[PDB]
Amino acid sequence: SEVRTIKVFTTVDNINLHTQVVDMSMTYGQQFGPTYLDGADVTKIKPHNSHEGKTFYVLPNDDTLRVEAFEYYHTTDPSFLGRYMSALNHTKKWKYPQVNGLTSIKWADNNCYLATALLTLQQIELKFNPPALQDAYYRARAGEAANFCALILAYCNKTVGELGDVRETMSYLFQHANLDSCKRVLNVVCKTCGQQQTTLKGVEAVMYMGTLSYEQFKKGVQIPCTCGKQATKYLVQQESPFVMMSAPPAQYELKHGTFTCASEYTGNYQCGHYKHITSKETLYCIDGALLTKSSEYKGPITDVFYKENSYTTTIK
Ligand SMILES: CC(=O)NCc1ccc(-c2cccc([C@@H](C)NC(=O)c3cc(NC4CNC4)ccc3C)c2)s1
Ligand SMILES: [Zn+2]
Repeated sequence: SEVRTIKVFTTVDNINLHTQVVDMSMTYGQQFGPTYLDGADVTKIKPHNSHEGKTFYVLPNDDTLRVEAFEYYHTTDPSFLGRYMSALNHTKKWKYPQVNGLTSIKWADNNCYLATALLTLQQIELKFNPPALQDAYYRARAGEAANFCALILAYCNKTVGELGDVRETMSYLFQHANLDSCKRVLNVVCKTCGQQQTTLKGVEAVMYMGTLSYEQFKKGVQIPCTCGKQATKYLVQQESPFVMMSAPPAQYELKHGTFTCASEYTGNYQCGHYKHITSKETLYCIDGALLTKSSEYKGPITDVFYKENSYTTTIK
């Protein structure tokens, strides 16, 4: 029969909108290629009357859109938008309650580790490079974290419903944050082999696997030396706003005011449950929407975060 149209906007970044005219007889797919509205796939759907003036997301099919996409997300992975939108379709349905003055996530689709990562980021000093993470993270801090979670999932190449590692998640995010000015100096000491000194910049300057205790890392930790005689690695100098100390879950006692926040993991490798412990006027345990408060804490801790500016050892 007749040809009806509506006006809509197409975007890759929801910053630069592009006025398009669509035909209400043809599917979005046929006219634009893959097309999303609020993360919902509409490729196979014909325009509705209500669609007038709404913003749709499309894949970058021309060079103008490729520049706009790369500038915003800092990636040229063709699958990225599809994944960002697939995630978003789920993450818009999650509830983000304000818990202890911080945005959490009400438990759903094994998001316990995203919730824990989100509560953590709010407590440490981080500047993201991708304008996509800068923007979503600002809105997350406000209670509006639907997009930030969908982006974490997209960057970390994760499915909705699949349980993630908080330390793997955080590493990925730190790869997309400005940490150029972060600097760590380690000394490794043997009885024979002598004192070797290394310097670590960026992600490797703020992350350590093998001890939870920041104080222990400064005193010294035992490591298997190449020679075969256990050597002592100790921290000589740290320049970072924070440090992340990680180790495989173990009964650990956390004391008020000796740490910033910690990741509790109960259960078995890849199928457990995450809780967030934070240190304020007392110890808070944030379990999605659920909050409890205690003087003391012992439990299976796997990540502890500490605030820092400049530490310099007095050793030697
Ligand atoms: C029987 C008993 O006493 N304890 C059981 C355990 C043995 C080992 C454990 C362990 C070891 C390391 C880390 C942990 C915790 C902190 N991490 C995860 O489980 C983990 C890992 C992955 N994906 C792998 C690819 N990137 C790592 C995905 C999701 C999760 C929750 C856990 S827990
Ligand atoms: Zn040695």
